Amino acid sequence: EQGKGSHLVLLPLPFQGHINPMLQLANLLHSKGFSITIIHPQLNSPNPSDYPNLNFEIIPDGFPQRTGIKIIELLSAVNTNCEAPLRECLARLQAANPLPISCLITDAILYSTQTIAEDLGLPRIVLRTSSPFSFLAFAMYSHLKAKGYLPISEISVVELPPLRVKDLPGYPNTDVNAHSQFFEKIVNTTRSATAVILNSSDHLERAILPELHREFPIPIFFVGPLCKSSNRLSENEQSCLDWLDKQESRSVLYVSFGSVTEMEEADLAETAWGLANSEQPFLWVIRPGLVTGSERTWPHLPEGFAEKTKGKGWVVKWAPQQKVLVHPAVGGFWTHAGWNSTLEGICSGVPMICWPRNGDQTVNARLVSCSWKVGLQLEGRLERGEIEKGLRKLMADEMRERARVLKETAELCVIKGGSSYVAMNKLVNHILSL
Ligand SMILES: O=c1ccn([C@@H]2O[C@H](COP(=O)(O)OP(=O)(O)O)[C@@H](O)[C@H]2O)c(=O)[nH]1
Repeated sequence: EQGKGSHLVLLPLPFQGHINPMLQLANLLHSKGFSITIIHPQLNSPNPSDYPNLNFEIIPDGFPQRTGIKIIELLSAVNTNCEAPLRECLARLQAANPLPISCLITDAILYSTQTIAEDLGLPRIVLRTSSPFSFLAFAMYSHLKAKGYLPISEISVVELPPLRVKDLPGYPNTDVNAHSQFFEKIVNTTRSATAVILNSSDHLERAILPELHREFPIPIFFVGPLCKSSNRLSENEQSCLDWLDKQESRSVLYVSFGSVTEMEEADLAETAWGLANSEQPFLWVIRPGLVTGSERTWPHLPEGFAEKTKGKGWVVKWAPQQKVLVHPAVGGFWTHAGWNSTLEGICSGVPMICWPRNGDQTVNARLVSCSWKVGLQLEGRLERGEIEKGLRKLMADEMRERARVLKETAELCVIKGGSSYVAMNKLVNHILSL
């Protein structure tokens, strides 16, 4: 097997939407014959028992922490508090097995791994877990400031169709200058690696593919969708599947806003009443930590909601999302348009309604609704009226046919001969050549 005898160390950023593709990549590479060490902070640490073919080294992260505000601060804090323990753990790993790490594969957001890799003389490959389209925005961010797109709504960003100003990637309560600093750091430490892995396919990116290559001085591998590649479900996850088994085919709206976005009580109430008033069956994930600054207890739902929706809805703290999405009862997906959830909806043929919040979410949601046209976007603060219109519109009536095509195209790119199967074999060769 091609990689046997080659030790790769993969470094995810410690949140689920980053851990998940890094470890899909990990399992894929292990199946190509590599030995895989994951190094991870204790923060949101994955379960080793779900990845029995991977070796796990857990490091102290020196920290709770809010994930929906002050995002540049949090992400700089993750880099900083983990850096010294990472350095010492990598050095101990080399010393403790002089019998050698071939490569470091690092989340693009962990820009601290560049200095670490240079000091250890190790080659780096950067994994970008956001949408490849969003990279184009990050790369030309100061140019978008130049042309007066930023700061600040529906004006077409002509350089980046179909994006509007309001779709450009950003973080709450954050100035253009802070955005330019941060994005330029991630862009630079991606461009300084030996290669960049993108979690998408040649076909999904066809409209921008030439442009993408030109924004990187280094080779690019389109190995996704990586989700197309556990050992025990929690109580909340297993109830998801048992409840769906009772529901009519394609009748369920699955609702989940990822692992890190946040809401206040009032937005959650509008969600809830919009959901209830739409009268659609729904599986709603309200993760611990979604709702901030409230004084009420999980699931923070308005009084009367459970009563009005008994029989129609199921509320949980976590869902086995990928199994939920291929489940025959699931007919739509209200997402925040995180890239993993976008891909997972595409791979499952499930039309989506998008309420993006920050980062590439706003890019992805516009792509879902305008470019791939496999779903719709809620524009805006959530308001129950507009939400119910969106949910009834999603679950009624074509979009499904385009979603079916996209799904089939994703199946074909990952099998033998597919562009992503090819691209992963070139990646393996790039790794072996280092
Ligand atoms: O109840 C949930 C919610 C999310 N996810 C997974 O968490 C990840 C979230 O990544 P995404 O890019 O969608 O958003 P992020 O969480 O990074 O904002 C995806 O792989 C989802 O399948 C899950 O397994 N269960």
